Amino acid sequence: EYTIVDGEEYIEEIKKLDREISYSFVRFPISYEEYEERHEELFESLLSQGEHKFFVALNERSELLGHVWICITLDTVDYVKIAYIYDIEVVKWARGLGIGSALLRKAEEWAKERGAKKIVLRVEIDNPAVKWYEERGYKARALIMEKPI
Amino acid sequence: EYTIVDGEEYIEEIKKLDREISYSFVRFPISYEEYEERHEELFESLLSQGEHKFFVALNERSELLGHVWICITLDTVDYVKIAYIYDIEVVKWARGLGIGSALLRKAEEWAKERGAKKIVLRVEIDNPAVKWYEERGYKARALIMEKPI
Repeated sequence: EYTIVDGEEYIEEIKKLDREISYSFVRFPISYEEYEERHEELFESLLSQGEHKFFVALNERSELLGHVWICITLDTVDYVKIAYIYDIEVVKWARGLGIGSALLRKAEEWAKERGAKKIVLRVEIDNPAVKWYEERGYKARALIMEKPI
Repeated sequence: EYTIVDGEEYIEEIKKLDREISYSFVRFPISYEEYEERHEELFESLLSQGEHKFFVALNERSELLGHVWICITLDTVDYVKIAYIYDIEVVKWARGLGIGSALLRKAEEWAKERGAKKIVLRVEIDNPAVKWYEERGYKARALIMEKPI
């Protein structure tokens, strides 16, 4: 059992959980020490400018079950207000309870209240979650292309 | 490609890598913040008792590739000096270069210098690592039995 509330006071815990989770997806042979510093840098960098909102899912003991990180910004193609989701993460043992879906609905509701015209997010092309988002009304508009150098 | 040296100077980096690695095997529904605090507590209490030795594998940029943590203690059945291996860990992208194998040889060599009569360690029962140790002269002497309450 859980509630979804503002997560401003949980940013440190969110940062640490994100660091733990994200490491398994890194494709370059960097040291964990190098990863930690870069993760810290990027996280603060993204957090430093703009209108951010965190929602957290908490249990009865106020422990962190998951979060969504939203940023209100301008669309680089449409030049309208949008809500960009940086991530949605759920603790491994709490997955299957519908918490991620609930956090997304909450984000979508907050976005509309703030006057956003779209929710926008990045999904890895190999990730089976693409279908999960499509079922929830998300459509791929663009590709992130990469070349190694 | 890599060297094996004393790892006293790398304890903080070892601790963080072990924190990252160990979290995958936690079978109880605890928060990551809870895990982190308990991991720190336990690491410190083990490090406080006995004679400890660390070896690290370092690449050309002096990045941590892996480590072994050795404790010289007494055997609870035979009452002879032994070296207990708390940990041997190699980073995911450095696996398959015999680094783990080399770290264990160094540990065995150091244990012998200290007058240990055995190397002892714990391996999880359905872990494929069981055969890896068996190949190197290790034999199962006892079982860690557990009952949930």
